[PDB]
Amino acid sequence: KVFGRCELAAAMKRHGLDNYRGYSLGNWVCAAKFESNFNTQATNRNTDGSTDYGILQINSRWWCNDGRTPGSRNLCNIPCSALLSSDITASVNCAKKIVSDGNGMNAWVAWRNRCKGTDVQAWIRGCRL
Ligand SMILES: [Cl-]
Ligand SMILES: [Cl-]
Ligand code: NA
Ligand code: NA
Repeated sequence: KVFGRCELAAAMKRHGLDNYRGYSLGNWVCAAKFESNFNTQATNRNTDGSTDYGILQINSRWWCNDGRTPGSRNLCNIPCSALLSSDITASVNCAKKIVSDGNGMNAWVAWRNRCKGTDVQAWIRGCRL
């Protein structure tokens, strides 16, 4: 599923991400835009052989099991394919674990480089929330 901007904002709000660990909703929408272009089916392979999955591009070296990343942890205890569903619950629950691990949203390179320090409220402007 490719989400609309306000549709995703609403879904993320219902799943408890607005101000989760102090990150306002616009941060999460901005991160999803530049990680996946709002596409739950997005996958990208990394140089080290791991792969990133879903709307928030969660990596198989640490967070999910894809059967082909040797020596990986499955810290979210989920198959990586569950992160590609039109239902974002599994991606959101895992992202909550990631953002709580010490480095905040800096775990997402695209957030650090394209969202951090910008007017992220613009990503939810105009939405009925
Ligand atoms: Cl915001
Ligand atoms: Cl980047
Ligand atoms: Na929308
Ligand atoms: Na893994």
